[PDB]
Amino acid sequence: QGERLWQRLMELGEVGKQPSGGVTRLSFTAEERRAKDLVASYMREAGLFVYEDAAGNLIGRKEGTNPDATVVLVGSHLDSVYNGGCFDGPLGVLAGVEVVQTMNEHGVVTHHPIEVVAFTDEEGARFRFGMIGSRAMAGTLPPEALECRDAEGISLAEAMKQAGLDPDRLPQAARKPGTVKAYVELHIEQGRVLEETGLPVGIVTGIAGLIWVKFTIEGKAEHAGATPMSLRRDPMAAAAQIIIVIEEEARRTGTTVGTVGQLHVYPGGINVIPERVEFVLDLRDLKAEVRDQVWKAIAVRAETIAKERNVRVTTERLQEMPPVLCSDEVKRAAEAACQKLGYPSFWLPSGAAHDSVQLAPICPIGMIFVRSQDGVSHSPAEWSTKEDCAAGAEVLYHTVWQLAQG
Amino acid sequence: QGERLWQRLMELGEVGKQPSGGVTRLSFTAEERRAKDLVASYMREAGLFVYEDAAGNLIGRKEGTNPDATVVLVGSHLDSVYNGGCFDGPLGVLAGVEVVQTMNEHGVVTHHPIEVVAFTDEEGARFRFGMIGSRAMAGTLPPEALECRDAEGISLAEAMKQAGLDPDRLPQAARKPGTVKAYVELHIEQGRVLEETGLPVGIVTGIAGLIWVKFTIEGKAEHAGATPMSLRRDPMAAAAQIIIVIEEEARRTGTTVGTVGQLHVYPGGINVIPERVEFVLDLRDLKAEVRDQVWKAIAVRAETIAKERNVRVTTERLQEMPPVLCSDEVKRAAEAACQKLGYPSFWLPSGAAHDSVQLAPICPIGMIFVRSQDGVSHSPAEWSTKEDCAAGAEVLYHTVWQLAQG
Ligand SMILES: C[As](C)(=O)[O-]
Ligand SMILES: [Co+2]
Ligand SMILES: [Co+2]
Repeated sequence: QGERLWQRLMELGEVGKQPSGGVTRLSFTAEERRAKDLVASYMREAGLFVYEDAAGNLIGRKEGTNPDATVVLVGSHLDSVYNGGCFDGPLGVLAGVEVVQTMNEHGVVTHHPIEVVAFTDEEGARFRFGMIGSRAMAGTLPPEALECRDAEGISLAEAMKQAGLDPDRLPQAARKPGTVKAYVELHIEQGRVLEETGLPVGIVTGIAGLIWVKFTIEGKAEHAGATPMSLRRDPMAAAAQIIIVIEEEARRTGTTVGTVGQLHVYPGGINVIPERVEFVLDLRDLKAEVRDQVWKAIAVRAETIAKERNVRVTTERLQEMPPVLCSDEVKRAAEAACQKLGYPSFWLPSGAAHDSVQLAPICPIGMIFVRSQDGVSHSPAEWSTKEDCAAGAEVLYHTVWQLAQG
Repeated sequence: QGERLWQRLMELGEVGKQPSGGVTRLSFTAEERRAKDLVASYMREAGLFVYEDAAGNLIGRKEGTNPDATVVLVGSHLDSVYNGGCFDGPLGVLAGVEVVQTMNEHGVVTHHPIEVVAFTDEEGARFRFGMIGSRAMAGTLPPEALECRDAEGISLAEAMKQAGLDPDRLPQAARKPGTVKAYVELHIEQGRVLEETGLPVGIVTGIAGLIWVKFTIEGKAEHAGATPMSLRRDPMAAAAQIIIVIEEEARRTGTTVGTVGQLHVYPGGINVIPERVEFVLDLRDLKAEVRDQVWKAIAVRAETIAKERNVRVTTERLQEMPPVLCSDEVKRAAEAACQKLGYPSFWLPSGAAHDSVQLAPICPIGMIFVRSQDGVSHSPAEWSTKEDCAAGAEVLYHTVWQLAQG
């Protein structure tokens, strides 16, 4: 049941496998190269036409009955984070291949052509800049990104150069709007929503909007013994209260996620009230108006907490990504796909960002989620079951088939 | 009186004066010598018998009317930390000298002899070991610290031989529980309590008792975007609430202070709900029982929160120290000193230990604090006003006077 797909996942999982069992494949390395060629051999087996674009993106084309028809794109990525799993990335790609090759084996024809794409560098690990391949196909790679360097200090442009890739030709990788019918990506959930409901497959409603705000809280460093409670300007105590406000305000909507996952304290002694505490709100929600409305509540409540406790709080916005709603054509297709196959229709937002987010400016997008065991992602523990991947490939298949009809 | 004290503080404040801004006066060095010879010189001018003990403490005796009577001790320290102010230490030693000399110049004799003392190495900067002098006199100088080594690697013992002080003749510095009637020290507050009250002076009640307890809070590391508020098990959020609780409970008594001044998050990512948080609670009160009561109250609420949030909290006592009170005899004396001069008496704990702690076994002890500008200390920003200093010294005068009566 979903053998070929599972066998390919296990096999690809060997490429850059660590002693941990996890994987590490950075862009523009021999390992991702080995991976790209391995996936490419699966693309040939499926009867696809194989090429790489100007951004290093790997593509398999299956012609439709109208060579001039607009393209249905299915992909995901091959690169990983450092000690990553072997499902985040390849599921989408390998299921993509699985979908077309099934079609060719059973002599199934489609009006539109279907391209399976493995995008260059979604996770962003090597140059700390993410989603290089998909921005490129979308035509929104900033030249600021070419100047990013890795640990060994080689720049993206330099890496690209070494790889045979003239950064000058990067615009050639772009697809113009209206050459693409749509884009669909099968991905593991990366959370426990689906495992908690007890279902293998969900439909993505969209990719949540995001904000990173850095909180800097300034007080007065002072010896603990010397400083009565009534006199203090304790910014760690201030931080603790704000972190609670964050939780209260994210819980309130039923829809939002809010997290403080990093927090530095200055100076950092056991017996010293801190001078400064810095931390970063990670705050997301599918409706931007809700996200910001949530942020306003945190801001207003923080402002008073500041004045009450005689400390200074400045915030800075580090990153903003607007939400991307999934399209009705893709969603309606995945729903039909499930009903046909006897799966319940389960809707859910994608908290994390994906290559799909970078394709919205140029075509309608959509996504399908596969149950994630214990929600684990980006580590060796990452696991989706063979049958669950099977479930997701059937749906993908029937979602792609629909979209590629006239 | 007032002016003579000030001129001396400055004269002395030049002795280890660093282009850095502060004072570096480490024990058994050329800079210490220059500083004792200097104060020794003021002492000789005061009309005192002057000597150094076998630990290098500097004594100026004003003979009492009963030469056999018990000795009233009056001191502080001449040495410093690396980039220190010129009031921490001197103020006491120079104010003490001011007292006796003012007495001599006026017609003043007291039943008990008075000795001004300058303790060698209270800050402990040279050897990781502090209160060498005061311990030596109290009889509690461990033979293990003869082994303690310099940054240049010289051993305490070798530094004393160098200064021509026989380490074997150390026990001779000691004095009986009988030998000494009382000990008083005038010190800068080293805190803002007097500043915010509006007062130049105050009477130290003791040092608080102290516990350090490590909390380790464990939940589940998961994707911050993909995990809904209603599924996560967030150790930071939990920790934040324990930290608030710490504050709520130290505030409740009026007398307790509780401090979190370091906080480690694991793994550390802006988009990762943490797996673990670790922080250390510094908790202090003058009455042990009353702090012990605050720890129970914290610990229980912590447990209650652990259970509610489904996370794991493990507490761990790192260190425990008892309070040490200042004796009523000295306290009554300072009390009387303030009433005589028209100063309201104001009580406060000292944040730090001083030479007087090391004196508690052998006699009644007490201290007087003077207002510190902005609480700042142990740096060159360290400042006390001429007026404030005079005020302290005048209070010290009549304190010493009352304690020297038969
Ligand atoms: C790039 As992500 C794992 O924060 O959506
Ligand atoms: Co991914
Ligand atoms: Co001192």
